[PDB]
Amino acid sequence: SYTLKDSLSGKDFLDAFSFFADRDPTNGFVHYVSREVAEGEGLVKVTSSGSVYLGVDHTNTLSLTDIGRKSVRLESTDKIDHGLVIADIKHMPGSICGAWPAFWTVGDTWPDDGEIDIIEGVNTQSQNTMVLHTKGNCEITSDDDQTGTTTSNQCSLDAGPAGCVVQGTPGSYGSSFNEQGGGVYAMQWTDEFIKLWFFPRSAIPKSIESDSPDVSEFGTPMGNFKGTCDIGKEFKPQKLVFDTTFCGDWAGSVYGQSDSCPLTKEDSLASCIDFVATKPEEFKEAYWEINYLKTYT
Repeated sequence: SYTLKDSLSGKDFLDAFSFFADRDPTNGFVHYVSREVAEGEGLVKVTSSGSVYLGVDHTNTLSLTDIGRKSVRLESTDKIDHGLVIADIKHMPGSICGAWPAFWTVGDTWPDDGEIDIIEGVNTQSQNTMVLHTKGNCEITSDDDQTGTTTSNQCSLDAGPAGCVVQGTPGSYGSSFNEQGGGVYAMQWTDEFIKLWFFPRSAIPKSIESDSPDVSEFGTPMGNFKGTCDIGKEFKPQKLVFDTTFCGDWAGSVYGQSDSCPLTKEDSLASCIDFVATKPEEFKEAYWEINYLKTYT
């Protein structure tokens, strides 16, 4: 079994992350700001229930040639290397045109060392998309010990840009996740596999609640990244990252397709920027509320 490594909530949680404040690597219409700026403008706070709020500017109307809408990107100071990660999340950014939230892991370079995307989606998406990108040839083949649905089975960067993608079940992302009070996302990382689970609020395994996790009671993973390579050996120690960007590489390119998002400008990216710049009130729900983050070895 597993020993508790870090237990992070409230101010201690915030103190355990650095705030990335440079131009978005994913080219989003976002203005990532430092912690003191975020706290001053209400983007970051500890709530009265003890959770951590990470939100965006939902007040100001912006120029189309502004850097972007203000947000934050937190990267853990300490790295994780195998073991368990348990994130109890009350709220994540909603199913909102332009939005691109992510809970993910990254090494010292990006994107070419690969990454583990635990929670990720764009625009008005309603179900989570779990994604791995690996350096090595890795085909995931465990679609029959997994509740999610594999939509792309090759993880390697060399094989293509999509990576290996598993779609989560209803209620696992965005507005649907929020209205049921979120839940817990869990990752188990071993040499052979990375397994991801989502446990809806009021349906969280008791061993997680007791800080003595028994993976046997987790049941079937939602995403089972296991197959033709030792998946977990594809990654060096990783930083954990929470962010919300806007538009950019993914959200901006698919904006307006089957998502009810309005096309107002010369292409989808420009239309995305128009929405994000001119509709600040639509982003009131584009926030994370994180109860805790616990890691185990």
